[PDB]
Amino acid sequence: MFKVTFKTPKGEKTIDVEADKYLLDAAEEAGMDLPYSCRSGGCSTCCGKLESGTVDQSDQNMLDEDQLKQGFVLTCVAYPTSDIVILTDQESKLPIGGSENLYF
Ligand code: FES
Repeated sequence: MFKVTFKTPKGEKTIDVEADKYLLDAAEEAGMDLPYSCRSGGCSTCCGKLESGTVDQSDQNMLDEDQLKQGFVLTCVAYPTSDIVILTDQESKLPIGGSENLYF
């Protein structure tokens, strides 16, 4: 199965994840209470960030192309597609942005 290293605030561990199991679910089953809210791809609570490897997160409904290229992942709807190293609890890192903060 793929091996996924989850790097959390409280430590790291590496676990098996099947191709048809979402990251969040695997992590929870291995004792890691990762953040989540909606569990359906429509918020940023579960965001993680890929150090290495790939996911299938086609049901994600938050992230733009930039953000995807930066390795952001909605862990509640992400299947592994390779061995992975992922940082959890990364929502701070996602810029708020908006139409009133245009950075000049
Ligand atoms: S918990 Fe809302 S997108 Fe994952």
